[PDB]
Amino acid sequence: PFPYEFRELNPEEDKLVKANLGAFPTTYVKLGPKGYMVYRPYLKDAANIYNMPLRPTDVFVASYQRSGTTMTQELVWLIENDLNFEAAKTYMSLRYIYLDGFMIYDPEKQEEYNDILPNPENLDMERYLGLLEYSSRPGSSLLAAVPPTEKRFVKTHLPLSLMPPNMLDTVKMVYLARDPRDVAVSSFHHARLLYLLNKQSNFKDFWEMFHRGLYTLTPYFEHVKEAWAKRHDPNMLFLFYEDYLKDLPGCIARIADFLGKKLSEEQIQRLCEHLNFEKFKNNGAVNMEDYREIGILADGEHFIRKGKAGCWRDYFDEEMTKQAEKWIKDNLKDTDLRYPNM
Ligand SMILES: Nc1ncnc2c1ncn2[C@@H]1O[C@H](COP(=O)(O)O)[C@@H](OP(=O)(O)O)[C@H]1O
Ligand SMILES: CC1=C(/C=C/C(C)=C/C=C/C(C)=C/CO)C(C)(C)CCC1
Ligand SMILES: [Ca+2]
Ligand SMILES: [Hg+2]
Ligand SMILES: [Hg+2]
Ligand SMILES: [Hg+2]
Repeated sequence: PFPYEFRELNPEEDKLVKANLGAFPTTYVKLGPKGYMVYRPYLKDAANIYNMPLRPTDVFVASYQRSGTTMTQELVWLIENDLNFEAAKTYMSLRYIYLDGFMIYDPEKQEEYNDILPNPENLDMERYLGLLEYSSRPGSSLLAAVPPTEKRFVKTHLPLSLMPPNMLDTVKMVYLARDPRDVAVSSFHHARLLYLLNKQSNFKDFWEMFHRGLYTLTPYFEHVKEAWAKRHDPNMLFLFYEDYLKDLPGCIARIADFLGKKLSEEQIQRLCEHLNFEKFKNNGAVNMEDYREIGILADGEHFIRKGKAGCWRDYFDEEMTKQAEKWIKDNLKDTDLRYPNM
């Protein structure tokens, strides 16, 4: 029984959002006592996702967006599949079901989406429309459709409270967290990539929205805390994006043990080299560049962008920096949550 009610954004909230994301067709609504920002179309499948039947062989990769999900998905898939790199050449989007991907699309507004493009005429309509149709399918139906004899790999940015309670009694999950400031910068660019932001909007406007819990799937800390509280569970592996950059081999090992898979030092070094930023970046199976031919990606933006930690310093001025510290200190008060890089 779905125990959550949703509410429209009040004038003040709606004002800050409609000033940065207004041009984009899909709208938001606050969900649950924590007021998680979810695209309106989410509500048609929220209860189903809360009650989604789960299987013991299911493996989830969850995170607040732009925290290292893609890397993790690749590592997790190769490790669960005997490091069959050849097979890993298929599109990541075909190897994983994006549970909450559908929500960004509202069929009722199909005509309004191509208008966010500089040249709506240069679209590969056949693929564009095929994209809209798949996205019209609730996430739960996608999972349910996968045959039992096929291991299900699920990607999601949904906080644990919107998914089946005790889901961890059945499935394994790897949750990624990353310094909120770099997440904001990466989320800013990602919004630019898909034409989600008003062109006349800048990063500071994006930051105001993001740290105030007015961007997609925030409040950021409530999302992280829910997973952090469950890190003790044997079926949960909480990792930090920063650690991937400090010692990927060590991280690869942690993920292998968690998945009950043993790897030789050679196998690990091979996985590490496979995730080298430049190689990974030009890896068409994961860089989503297959969508550029369609016309829905903005020039000068990429799914796999920089790959560094600490670049937020190039985007936050003195004030923003101070504002961010207060926000982080307040949310880390009375909790053992700590970020490796901070
Ligand atoms: N092999 C890799 N090594 C390091 N960072 C990587 C990577 N592949 C992707 N990333 C980074 O991970 C972030 C994407 O997160 P997610 O997959 O959850 O959406 C991006 O951050 P940046 O925008 O800072 O570059 C992206 O460039
Ligand atoms: C279907 C569709 C769109 C494309 C969405 C895409 C390509 C989403 C993939 C997102 C990822 C991979 C990031 C989260 O992890 C856009 C927004 C153009 C507008 C309308 C309908
Ligand atoms: Ca139109
Ligand atoms: Hg590590
Ligand atoms: Hg390496
Ligand atoms: Hg930098």
